Amino acid sequence: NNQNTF
Amino acid sequence: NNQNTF
Amino acid sequence: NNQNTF
Amino acid sequence: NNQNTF
Amino acid sequence: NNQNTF
Amino acid sequence: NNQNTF
Repeated sequence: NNQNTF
Repeated sequence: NNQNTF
Repeated sequence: NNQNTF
Repeated sequence: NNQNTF
Repeated sequence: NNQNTF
Repeated sequence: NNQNTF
């Protein structure tokens, strides 16, 4: 489970 | 920006 | 920016 | 910026 | 479980 | 469980 937000 | 994972 | 993971 | 992980 | 936010 | 925020 990997989450990125700019 | 909203992210959910189970 | 909100991130949740179980 | 809010991050939660179980 | 990996979370990044800018 | 790894969390980074700028």
